[PDB]
Amino acid sequence: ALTNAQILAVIDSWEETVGQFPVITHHVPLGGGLQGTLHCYEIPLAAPYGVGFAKNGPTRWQYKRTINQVVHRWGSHTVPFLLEPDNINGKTCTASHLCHNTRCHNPLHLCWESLDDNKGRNWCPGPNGGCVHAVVCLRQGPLYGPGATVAGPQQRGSHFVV
Amino acid sequence: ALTNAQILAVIDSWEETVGQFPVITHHVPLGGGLQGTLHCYEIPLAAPYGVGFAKNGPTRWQYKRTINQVVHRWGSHTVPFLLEPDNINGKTCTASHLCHNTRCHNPLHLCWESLDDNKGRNWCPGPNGGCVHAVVCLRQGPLYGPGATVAGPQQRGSHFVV
DNA sequence: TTGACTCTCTTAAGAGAGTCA
DNA sequence: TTGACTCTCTTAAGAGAGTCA
Ligand SMILES: [Mg+2]
Ligand SMILES: [Mg+2]
Ligand SMILES: [Zn+2]
Ligand SMILES: [Zn+2]
Ligand SMILES: [Zn+2]
Ligand SMILES: [Zn+2]
Repeated sequence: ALTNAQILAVIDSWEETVGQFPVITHHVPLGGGLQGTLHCYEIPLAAPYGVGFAKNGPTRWQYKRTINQVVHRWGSHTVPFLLEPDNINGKTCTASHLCHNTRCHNPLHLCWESLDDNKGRNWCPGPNGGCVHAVVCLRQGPLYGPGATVAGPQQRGSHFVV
Repeated sequence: ALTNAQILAVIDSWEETVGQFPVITHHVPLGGGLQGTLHCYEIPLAAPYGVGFAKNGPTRWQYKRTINQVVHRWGSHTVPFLLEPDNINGKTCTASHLCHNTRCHNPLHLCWESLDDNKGRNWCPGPNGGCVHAVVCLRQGPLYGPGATVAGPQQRGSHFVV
């Protein structure tokens, strides 16, 4: 098995490579009518992506390193968390984009949590709008708001009560 | 079926059958430390379910009627909305449980909205905790809260900024 | 050892359609 | 005509693994 030192070396090479990705400045809603700025380190749209990186789906990538003649591969956003527990409350841990920008690989924009916690950040009011996430959101979720409901609760007769 | 009259008759038969499902009282968080009471009309756990109803998955059912000698079939929660647009902003409209209770078929607990709007209600703080849904939630979402994040944003080196 | 492709799978909110009796 | 089963599919947040040079 890879030693602690070897895992740290993988994380360091990953950080070195991602740090050279194009850095894009994005202005974002924080909640409470306030605006903030996030700096995303974005993997390229097409090959080559960077040393160790390859695309396995339209917005999915993997990181690969060969150590002592054995090929090791990880989801491209999971590398910052290789020294962390990989499950919690019986649920698999997932890399969760605080910036809601899939191509971004900035580890300061990622956390490690259940898929339900991950998804739920899409609707969070944001760090200045009432976020209660213990690991705080960096911005208001892109899907926060009144929604676009086509039809609400209704009955034609009198068979039901709420 | 095709005619508005035929559709109204489908909705009326569905309401009459679901109106005879057992009524189960559920006490629910509203947000703001308050609690409310919902009355869910719950489809049975096993056959028979009711005239026109059949189970196609562990928590999936369909409603079926024969009109003009042809079988017409719908997802069991979609029937209240048969006269509504079936898409919005290019997204499919879905039956969305305001009570977060799949077996419930009370149309006063259903709305008709995109899958994103539907999903997002799982994390809503609720009608007494800050819900901003234009079609208001009936309860705080079951997944609202601080979450259980295992690891937050972090870097080993000095290549990244937020 | 490395790059650039290929494939299918998970989850939990939701769907459509066929086989028998 | 009605009932009780069977199967696979959609979405958008996420995954693992194979092939070839
Ligand atoms: Mg996410
Ligand atoms: Mg729902
Ligand atoms: Zn980012
Ligand atoms: Zn939040
Ligand atoms: Zn209900
Ligand atoms: Zn709400």
